[PDB]
Amino acid sequence: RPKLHYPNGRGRMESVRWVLAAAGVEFDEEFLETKEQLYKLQDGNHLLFQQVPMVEIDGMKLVQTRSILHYIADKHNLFGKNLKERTLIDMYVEGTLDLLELLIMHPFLKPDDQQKEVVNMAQKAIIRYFPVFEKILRGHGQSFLVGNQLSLADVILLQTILALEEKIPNILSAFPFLQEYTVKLSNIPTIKRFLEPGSKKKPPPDEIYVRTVYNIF
Amino acid sequence: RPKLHYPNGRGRMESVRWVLAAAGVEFDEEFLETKEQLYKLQDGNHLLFQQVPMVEIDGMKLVQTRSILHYIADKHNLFGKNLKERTLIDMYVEGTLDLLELLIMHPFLKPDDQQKEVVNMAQKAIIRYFPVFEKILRGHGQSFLVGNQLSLADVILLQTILALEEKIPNILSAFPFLQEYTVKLSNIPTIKRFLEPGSKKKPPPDEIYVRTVYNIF
Ligand SMILES: N[C@@H](CCC(=O)N[C@@H](CSCc1ccccc1I)C(=O)NCC(=O)O)C(=O)O
Ligand SMILES: N[C@@H](CCC(=O)N[C@@H](CSCc1ccccc1I)C(=O)NCC(=O)O)C(=O)O
Repeated sequence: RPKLHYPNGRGRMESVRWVLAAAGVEFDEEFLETKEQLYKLQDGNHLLFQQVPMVEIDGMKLVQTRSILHYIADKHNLFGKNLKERTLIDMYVEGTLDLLELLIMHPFLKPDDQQKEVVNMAQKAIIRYFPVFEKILRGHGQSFLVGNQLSLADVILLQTILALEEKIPNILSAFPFLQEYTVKLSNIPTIKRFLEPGSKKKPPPDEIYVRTVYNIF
Repeated sequence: RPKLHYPNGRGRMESVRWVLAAAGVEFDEEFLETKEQLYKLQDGNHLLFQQVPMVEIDGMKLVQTRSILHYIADKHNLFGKNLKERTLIDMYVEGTLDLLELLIMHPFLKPDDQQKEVVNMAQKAIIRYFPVFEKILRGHGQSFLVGNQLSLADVILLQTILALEEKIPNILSAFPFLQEYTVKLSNIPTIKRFLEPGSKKKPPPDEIYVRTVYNIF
């Protein structure tokens, strides 16, 4: 059963929770609360590069969010069925992570800038990302971005869209395909559960998480 | 023959040049010089996400540096021989790209901060990265990080180390394994050529490149 090392909050680890959950995998979490716990982790050489996320799985201690995500995907049929697919999924995912980053950085912005930022996510989403996906979907009519099966691309996208909606609730207004897609995906049982109460899905970060992260790093 | 879209300079594209070169692949380049050329590129829908790098290869227009690198690696035996390997290479690479980023951002810093920054790269390299690799190498005695064959991890690492050395010439002083490794790698013929004159290898960015990039973005 995988073990997740990270502070108790979303940050960069959330994607990993999403994927694991979606793949139907149960896992554990070991929260960081202080510099010191981080040191111990570091000290025992558990963090290849001294950072988290780190996830212990299949006897390894993987680090680097993307690397971790690829591993899981590949262990769980979330990476396509061939190079072509794999290639698409990869790109989609990277592009998406670039959008998600805005959300990740958000809480650490200066309150003043926080607002300008939301506007920016809105614009990027609307203009740079949503349209690509909307068209993809519109173009093949399937419920998945790639290969008519769930992929890592769909989870990250789903994760991101929902996160955005938390700040800009109507962000999908003009993306009817994306709206439907979201809906369905969210009805996938593992996902449906993850979205339900008592999942390891984390809440949007608060003043505390923020404080804490600062305290550990 | 691949076609590289990017300004005429290193930026994020350099890794791609390195890999292609190393893999012995010849390619072309289409330089961006103005906002306008970027617009046209964008306008014709050639940039999946409206950004570069974009590389046209095997009939696709790939975007996202990492995604691009994985594609090439996978088309050229630079991604290991199995999941285990692939997994290592992946991590190494991501960690390395995190270091390289410092170099990428450098020129756009405020001159004052530029210096503090160099010191920082030095420290990170010394403390967080070099040691991992040095030990890996020291631990198996091979000339490659993984699988006793060239991998994407070795190229990125090589690229990075050399770039650092351009600013901190003795950065490898305490990494005798890394020094040797570097030397040998640099003697790989494709690499040896890339390093020689008349390669598509780019120079460290100047006031111009800097200016230009700003002008296009
Ligand atoms: N590229 C890596 C980077 C991971 C990383 O940056 N980890 C940091 C925390 S990022 C905190 C952060 C930073 C910027 C924005 C959001 C967030 I959350 C860490 O473990 N640092 C330990 C150390 O350096 O001692 C990844 O995606 O896994
Ligand atoms: N994660 C992507 C991002 C690529 C990217 O940021 N591309 C930018 C230039 S980065 C410029 C930059 C920015 C920060 C530091 C170094 C560098 I070079 C682009 O095409 N922008 C076009 C647009 O947005 O209109 C990658 O690695 O491919």
